[PDB]
Amino acid sequence: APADYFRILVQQFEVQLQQYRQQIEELENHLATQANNSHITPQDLSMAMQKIYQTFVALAAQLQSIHENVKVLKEQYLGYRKMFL
Amino acid sequence: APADYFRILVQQFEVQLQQYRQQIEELENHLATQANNSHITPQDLSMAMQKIYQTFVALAAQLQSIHENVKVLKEQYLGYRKMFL
Amino acid sequence: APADYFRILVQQFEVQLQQYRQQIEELENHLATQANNSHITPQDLSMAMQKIYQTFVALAAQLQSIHENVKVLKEQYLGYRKMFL
Amino acid sequence: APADYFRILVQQFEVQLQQYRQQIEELENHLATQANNSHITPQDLSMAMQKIYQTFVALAAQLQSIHENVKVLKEQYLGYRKMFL
Repeated sequence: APADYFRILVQQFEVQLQQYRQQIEELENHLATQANNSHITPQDLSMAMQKIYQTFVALAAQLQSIHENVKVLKEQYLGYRKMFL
Repeated sequence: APADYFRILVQQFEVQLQQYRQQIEELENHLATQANNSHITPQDLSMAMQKIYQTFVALAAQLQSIHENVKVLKEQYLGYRKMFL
Repeated sequence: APADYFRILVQQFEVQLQQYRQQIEELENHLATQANNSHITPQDLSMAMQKIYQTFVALAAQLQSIHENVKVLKEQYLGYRKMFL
Repeated sequence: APADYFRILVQQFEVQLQQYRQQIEELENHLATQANNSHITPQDLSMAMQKIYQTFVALAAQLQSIHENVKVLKEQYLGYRKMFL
């Protein structure tokens, strides 16, 4: 600590960004499937866009949590700097 | 004529989702290198999160445009469907 | 029927290429964490390289499998064209 | 230090693996493109496979170059080991 703490926060950011990326990839491939199995439809397009917004809301929650943690770290360092002047 | 338009709307959605995934892939690959040579800093994490939000706001604009186009196609679809029924 | 057979061969190719990507991407994600928070013995670099080669040999077996099927399809196409001329 | 050199070797591996993934992804999107346009053809499948083999041979060359460097590093450590006995 505290570099260990931040190292965990960074590991979390990366891993979350990967999961998200692969959720998007799953969509791209789901469409690539129903592009040569049966031309894509409006219904498909709408549920897809819907899955995009949804999965991003999830990602954003994750990023917000990470943001809170780093903000705490910043406030701690701050206090130290306020004492030292 | 309709199927063609929507075919182009589908092509747009896919290629937009591709570009998006590429930008995110760049971010990740940038953190995987800027963490190997030296150590990622809270500044990097912050700017990365920021670029994610910006990148999604862009993608979202693209998606809304596509959504308007399909909505129009739906308006016409109902234009006929209402007369014949 | 010929178009259908080939259609299946085509989505088999794409999907095999997808899974191949996932295997790689995964290998990279394992390095973007186990090497950015800690160090990594060269023999782990060797293990990764070895997983690359093995994963490719698998992919190549898949590709040759589908290649045989298109080759047969070509032989049939050829038989028809030859009788006709 | 030998850690700096090997650190560069690791950065090379990762970056070459990302590049590789990008070439495969590009080719993988190219098929998604020429699927919604017309229909993927045996010509396409053939050239695509050829692209896979060709791109992997390049990747393997890169990996071989890396392997020789780590090999040298190992022989060096070895020379030290034989002295210490």
